[PDB]
Amino acid sequence: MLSFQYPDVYRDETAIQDYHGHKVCDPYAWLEDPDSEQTKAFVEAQNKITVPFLEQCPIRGLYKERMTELYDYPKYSCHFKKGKRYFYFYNTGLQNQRVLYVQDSLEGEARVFLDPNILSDDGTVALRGYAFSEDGEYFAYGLSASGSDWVTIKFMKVDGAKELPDVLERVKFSCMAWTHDGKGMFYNAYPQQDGKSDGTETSTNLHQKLYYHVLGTDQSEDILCAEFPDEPKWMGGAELSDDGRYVLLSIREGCDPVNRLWYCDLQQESNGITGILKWVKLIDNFEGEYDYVTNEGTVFTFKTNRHSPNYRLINIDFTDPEESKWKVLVPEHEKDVLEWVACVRSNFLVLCYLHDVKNTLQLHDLATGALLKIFPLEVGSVVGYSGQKKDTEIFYQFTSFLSPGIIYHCDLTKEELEPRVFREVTVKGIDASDYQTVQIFYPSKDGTKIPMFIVHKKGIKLDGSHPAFLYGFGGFNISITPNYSVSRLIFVRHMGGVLAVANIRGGGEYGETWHKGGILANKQNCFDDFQCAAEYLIKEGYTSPKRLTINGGSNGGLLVATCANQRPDLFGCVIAQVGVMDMLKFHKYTIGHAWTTDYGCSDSKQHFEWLIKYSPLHNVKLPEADDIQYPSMLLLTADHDDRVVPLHSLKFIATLQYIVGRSRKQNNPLLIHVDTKAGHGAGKPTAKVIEEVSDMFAFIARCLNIDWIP
Repeated sequence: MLSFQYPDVYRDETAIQDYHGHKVCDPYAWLEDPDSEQTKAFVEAQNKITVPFLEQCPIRGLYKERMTELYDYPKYSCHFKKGKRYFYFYNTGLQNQRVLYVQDSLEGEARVFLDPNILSDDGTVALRGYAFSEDGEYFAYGLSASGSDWVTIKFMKVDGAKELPDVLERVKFSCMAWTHDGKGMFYNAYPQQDGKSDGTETSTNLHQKLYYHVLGTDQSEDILCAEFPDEPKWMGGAELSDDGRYVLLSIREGCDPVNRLWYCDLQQESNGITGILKWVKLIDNFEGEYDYVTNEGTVFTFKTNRHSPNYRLINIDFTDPEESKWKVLVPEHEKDVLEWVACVRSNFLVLCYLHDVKNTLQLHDLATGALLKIFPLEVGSVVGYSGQKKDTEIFYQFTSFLSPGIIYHCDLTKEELEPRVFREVTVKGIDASDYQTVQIFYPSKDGTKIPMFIVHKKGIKLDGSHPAFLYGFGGFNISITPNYSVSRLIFVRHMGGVLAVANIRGGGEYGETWHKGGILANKQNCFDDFQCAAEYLIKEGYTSPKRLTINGGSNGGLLVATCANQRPDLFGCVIAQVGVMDMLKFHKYTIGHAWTTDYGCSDSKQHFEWLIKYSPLHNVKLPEADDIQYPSMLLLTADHDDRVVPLHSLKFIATLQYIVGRSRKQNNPLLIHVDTKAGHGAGKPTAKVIEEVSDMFAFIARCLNIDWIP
């Protein structure tokens, strides 16, 4: 099948570094420079062999045509009210970017408010964050170009959708919060740095500061409100309390669900916001998460995981702040994770729980925490919600593996609090009743039972003949819940596949203990859990090794790349998207320093010893058995992925091709595709999304010799 030659790639055999006595050679270290002629030539040479490989078979075109047809369905976000107007996002179907609409009433005619599509021919300029002023008359929005995390904040007067001159640069990983006096907005920015700041650079991001921008002024006049010069990795995000009296500063360092919480009673400022605020350091440590829900005077309600790994709601009175005095409003559930909480209609709390990786939604009384109403939902996820303290209604969006979903509306001024279907779209071409979703729990190596969702056509014989697509992430307290994917359903319908999602440790499915079970010294549990998921699918007859494809992105890319090295015999195909591959150097670039809370850092001998054992870049090794080769592998990255710098995938593919690709027994391809004007994934235009899934499934089809089923 391989009718191409892998590119020549220079090996710098002198690139040796000592890590606590262990000598590590990094012959492709030069690929860390994205601007060199050598790296640019490497990328061109790799794409030169990958593209024809993906496009040779007619199936890519068949898949692309089908994806373009089926993905073409109306996509709406929940309505949300700001001031006297309603807003909602809507994509007619194939627009590159969804459009923000506005209407003066639910029954009123909607009009385009912000259309990102006119900002670029290819849709590579996308909205990234926004904030309306408290009265809803002004609007701030971030724009990111080519998929970069960098943001430029622009402003508009809502009435007439008038563009304002205010522009904020150097914004990244930023909060956006307007003071209730309507004078300005808090946001975060990074100090100037040498080199580029467009997403192609690898420069580490440190010293993020909190600024206050007064509307109608130049950014140079912005007020510095908080900075942490002695702690370069701290990031402080601001939000205003619901009554506009306090600015709450949530300080994070790393990625664990914990934060310091400082507050500033704005009434107590000597002469408004003129400099560093009079911060009161309520919670001055990183021992727990304190997520603001609402306040009544000095009594603040926070969602927390402090000594509650499944989360709970507590009330902290600023006038009697000691922990021994905090009141538990809604106790922690023994197993269900309290995912998020919102306050609406003054005294109602909307609580969203995760029960065995499925969402539940309910309404509680703010004063007592008592359950008042349960909002019925089918098996799936709540992926959207609207309803702030002053609002008297809520909207929520539900989705699942087999249906785009439903947007519900509930008028909270009605005695019974009954919800109703507000919007429901169905995809013609896919019949949900033809498929089924089952949830099973399989034991991992250490006996821990791991959940796994499996989606397949009803009535299939479990004879191991089906191609399977197994997805996992496993980290950062992220729960992988049901979501609607037309691309995956095409694999099921048109490629006869079985879909599987394994809720391995490291995620947040069973709270902080689930998270801690897949990080630091225990990171291997993630890989073991995932490998065991594959073994379950094989043992139970859903698939066989040669027909199994695994996929993951970012930390999920690390997951599947590590699984390829550790158990090459278990998989037929591996698609690793924007993955962290160099575990010894990840902390050196952009925001990588934040991931040490999940992975550890190689500067530590203890951590290095964990990392070196699974780091994908450092564990590429020819399988010992003559009958075992590496699975077909496709790495997908982009030149503006500043979240996980592309050098990770560049160095990894060079290593795979040299160590494994040169072996005579290796007939499965080891390829990389580096896209342009794209980044980690957020904000990617529809056109690129379609091309990406077409590449993915065409790769699977060609490598596993799978015919298209019309």
